[PDB]
Amino acid sequence: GASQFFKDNCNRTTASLVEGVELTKYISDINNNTDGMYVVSSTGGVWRISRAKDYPDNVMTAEMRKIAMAAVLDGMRVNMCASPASSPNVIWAIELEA
Amino acid sequence: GASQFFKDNCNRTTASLVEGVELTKYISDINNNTDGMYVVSSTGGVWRISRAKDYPDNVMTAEMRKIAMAAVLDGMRVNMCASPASSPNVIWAIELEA
Amino acid sequence: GASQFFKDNCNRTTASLVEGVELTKYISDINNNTDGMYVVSSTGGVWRISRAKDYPDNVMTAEMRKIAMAAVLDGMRVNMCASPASSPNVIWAIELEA
Amino acid sequence: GASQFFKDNCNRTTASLVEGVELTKYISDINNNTDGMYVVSSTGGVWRISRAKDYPDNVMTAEMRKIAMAAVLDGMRVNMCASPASSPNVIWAIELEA
Amino acid sequence: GASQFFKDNCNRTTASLVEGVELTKYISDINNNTDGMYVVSSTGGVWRISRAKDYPDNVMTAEMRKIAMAAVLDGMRVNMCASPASSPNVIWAIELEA
Repeated sequence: GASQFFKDNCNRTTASLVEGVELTKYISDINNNTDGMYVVSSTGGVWRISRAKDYPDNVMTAEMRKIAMAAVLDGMRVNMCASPASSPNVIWAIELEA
Repeated sequence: GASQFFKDNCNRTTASLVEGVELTKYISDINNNTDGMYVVSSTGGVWRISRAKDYPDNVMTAEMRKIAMAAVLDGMRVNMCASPASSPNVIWAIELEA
Repeated sequence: GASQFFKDNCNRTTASLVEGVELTKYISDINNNTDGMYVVSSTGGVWRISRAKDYPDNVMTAEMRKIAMAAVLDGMRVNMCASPASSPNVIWAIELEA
Repeated sequence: GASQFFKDNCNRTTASLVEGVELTKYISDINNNTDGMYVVSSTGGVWRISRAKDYPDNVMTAEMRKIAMAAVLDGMRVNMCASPASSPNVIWAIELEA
Repeated sequence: GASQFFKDNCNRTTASLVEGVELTKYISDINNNTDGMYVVSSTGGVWRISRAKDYPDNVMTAEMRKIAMAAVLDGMRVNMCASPASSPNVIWAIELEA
């Protein structure tokens, strides 16, 4: 389950906590309309991973992609802090769990 | 099978979807006529991976190479959205499947 | 157990030595108040990973993250040199143990 | 076996094709006279991996290193297209085979 | 053992050849007095990994880190060519063995 730290951090924002997601697809797309990085869960939930050109968010977003692709490759769960009502929702924080 | 999101995204473009591809070779080549990154499937299909110098497609294209390489290393399938306008066809989107 | 080398170095600073930590969560966050990379241990300690934009510490901090994330993926223990001056405590050196 | 694509591409050059090579050493060296990345095979052949500062061969040469290390780490074979104009011969293209 | 090539490149003794090393600790440290990347062997030896800001040695020193990291994670042996001019000795070349 999300650490208490990760829960509390997400609770102080308007984004929503999503716990124990199994991500099963990892997507890179450069098509004009859908240019971005996305993940899909075992039940078809789709999320876009945040991106940032500059330091220091270019580091946190690169680490978001690493977390996302390790979850897909290794079958580990993630907890997410992201939009609740859209599709795709965007990820603003992500927790990889062992 | 490709996620619904990935198929919808490819359907908005001039490219074609290829599903459940087993990639068995990953190539890097700096020869004058043959400069690029490529993948080869179990069936003999050949695709060129897109590249991009600048933000933000420098991000997506780096992840396309990670996805390609992981598919070869781990034996995971990929779904591609690939343009027939060149030869090898150029990957415009790729989905790694757990 | 921490190397003597690693202990002695941390003893040159105001930080404390934390040994044999099992990290089980790896977090990337870009929300405004909690922008950063973090780890959580099996007993619920939380640390922030240092960051740096420029050479040479851009290298050292990129490896701290690699270390932290391999620890979470693979269950290896880490030793930390972590300052207790802030919450969460900031990692200033880390040692991955095979 | 090398893909027909990889083989045709190498045949367009003055370089030589070397197929099914087992790499057993991956070397980084910054000594004055041998400054470079090299690989050694099971039969004692040695090759120097290409490098490039500028886009887009900075991408291709990075992926060549990733391929050579993965080969060493995971015992996968490679096919190389290597120029005998210097010694160690230089890798102008490399194909990782699953 | 070390490849003949790696041996011959270290030789001349201005530097020290260390063969068959098992690395069991990998260290990142940003404290100013001891800022660097280091490794610790099973016998308790400690080395500093070289660093470099500019091309092309920024590539080799990045690969030295990867090799050091892989040795610790995976238990692979390395051979080193290190300078006895300082303590810890500085790795000027490293060979990862399959």
